[PDB]
Amino acid sequence: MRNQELARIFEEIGLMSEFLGDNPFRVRAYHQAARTLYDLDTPIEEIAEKGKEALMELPGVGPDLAEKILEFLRTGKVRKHEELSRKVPRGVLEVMEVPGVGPKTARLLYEGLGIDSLEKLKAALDRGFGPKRAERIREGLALAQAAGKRRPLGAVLSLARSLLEAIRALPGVERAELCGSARRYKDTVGDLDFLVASREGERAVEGFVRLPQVKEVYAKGKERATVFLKNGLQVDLRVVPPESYGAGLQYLTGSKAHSIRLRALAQEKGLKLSEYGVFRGEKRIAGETEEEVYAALGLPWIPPPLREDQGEVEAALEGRLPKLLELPQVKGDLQVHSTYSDGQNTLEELWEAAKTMGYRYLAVTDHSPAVRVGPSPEEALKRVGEIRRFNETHGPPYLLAGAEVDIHPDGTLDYPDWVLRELDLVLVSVHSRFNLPKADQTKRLLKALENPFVHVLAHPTARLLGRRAPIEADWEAVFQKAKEKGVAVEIDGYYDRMDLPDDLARMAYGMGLWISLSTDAHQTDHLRFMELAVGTAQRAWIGPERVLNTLDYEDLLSWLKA
DNA sequence: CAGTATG
DNA sequence: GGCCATACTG
Ligand SMILES: Nc1nc2c(ncn2[C@H]2CC[C@@H](COP(=O)(O)OP(=O)(O)OP(=O)(O)O)O2)c(=O)[nH]1
Ligand SMILES: [Cl-]
Ligand SMILES: [Cl-]
Ligand SMILES: [Cl-]
Ligand SMILES: [Cl-]
Ligand SMILES: [Mg+2]
Ligand SMILES: [Zn+2]
Repeated sequence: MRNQELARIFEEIGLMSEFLGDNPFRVRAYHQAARTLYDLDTPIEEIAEKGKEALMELPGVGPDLAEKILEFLRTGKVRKHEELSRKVPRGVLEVMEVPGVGPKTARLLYEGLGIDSLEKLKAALDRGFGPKRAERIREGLALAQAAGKRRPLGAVLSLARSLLEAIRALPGVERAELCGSARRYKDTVGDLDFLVASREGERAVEGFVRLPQVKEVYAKGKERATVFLKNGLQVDLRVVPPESYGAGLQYLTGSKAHSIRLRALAQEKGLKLSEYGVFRGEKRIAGETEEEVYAALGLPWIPPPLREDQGEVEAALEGRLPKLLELPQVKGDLQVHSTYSDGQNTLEELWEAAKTMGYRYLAVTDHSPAVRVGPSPEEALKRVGEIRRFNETHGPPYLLAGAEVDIHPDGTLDYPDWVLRELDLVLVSVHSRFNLPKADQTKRLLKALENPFVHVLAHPTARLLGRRAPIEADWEAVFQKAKEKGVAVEIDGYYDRMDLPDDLARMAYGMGLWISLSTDAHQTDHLRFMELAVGTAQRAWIGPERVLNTLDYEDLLSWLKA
């Protein structure tokens, strides 16, 4: 998947050019070029070899750039990127890539204290600015390393589907699933753990490695193999035989924590659970399929997302396995963005998208101004009017007229009451001073929670993955205040951010609280990231009950007043 | 070969 | 650290 390879090269030029001080319109132009190119689904292979006017249908794309997608896909390299690299060390680049730093600051620092690489930094670090801004940099350095090479799930997912077809449709591959971290729907992944049911695996493994998505081979076999892709990632393979495919799936999905409560049950029940089967003596009492095993250990098939050793095993033993949301059930997205703000879409495009998707509704929750220091209280009203007066010049689904409203530090909101009144949906989510002590930052959220027009609490922790640690608050008390005001909480399925995450999502929902689900979609493709959130719901043990997205337009609306 | 790391 | 099968070091 070399759409990364390109979007990579864009953002690079951006960062150097920005650093060097050239035109800021070209500059953002690249950043946005990469940001769609990274999150496309279909491949550039094609439209590259399909003329240019179809290539510019992609948002952010144009001529000046177009002639670079030439330079690249057509002719290989990128002349400007070279010329920039010539003037700007990779040393220094890694300095911008440091969260907190970034071009300007990076320049500042370089002309300030000749800082030109990471070690250069780390030293200086150990000795305008501010002593927070500086310790903010440290914090970044950390997450940088601390996160380190683990990727977010959706940043690869369609690529792990990409493979699975490829793997299934090899010769000598009867069945095959993606397992491990990805099948468990954990927010972050380290590697793709695959399984393959095969008698003859030395045509499996042998031709596994021979796939066009491989850079380097690291390990071969006849029952297994490791690979390090062109993109960076590691995908393993295991090859249990057909009679065992079920235990195969179990072992290769784990988790370690979960698979250990399991094997223990086999022990204390006179049995032996492996990656091959479950046994009494040499007789395999299960393996053929995965339920057929779980049933063999006296349990009701547990869902990957629950496989953590956090309750699932215990609850299985009473039939008390909870009822979970399913992608089927979701009747709408509850945060997307249009061209009234950072979104890239007209409303038609957004509509048509929700239709094919098969939603009953959709909120077009653009941003209040407390973000790009658009829309104005007035342009808010007009927007609402355009929407409402758009709504009835079209069928269903129904575009709710909504807004992601910033919280002010005091806890006041970023539009006024007077506006809020006219909205269908009211999101609220911080984008500002993320680091105040837990319980003063807790005031803030409660102080936000005081307004009664407030519907959802959007991407609550502000967590940007590998870029910003969650924010710090007494959630205990927050969701408390949100239960007792009829206020919902968001799972934001966008891959780079997943507020609410698994462990907070569970807590809340099982505090009595409702839940909003969304993709924060800024381009049409981003809608796909729904099940990402549903997946993450399921892991927080959540049923369709008390999920605003599982209501129907009307009902929801009804709820929206009460 | 056992002893240890590893998925 | 509670598991059970394997591949690598020695
Ligand atoms: N029985 C047993 N199985 C294990 C052990 N360690 C790992 N496994 C299984 C469970 C998960 C599976 C896949 O390997 P990974 O750890 O790479 O995958 P993951 O656990 O989902 O997370 P990630 O892919 O991000 O690492 O290997 C162990 O000590 N015993
Ligand atoms: Cl985690
Ligand atoms: Cl339904
Ligand atoms: Cl007011
Ligand atoms: Cl009113
Ligand atoms: Mg692994
Ligand atoms: Zn947002």
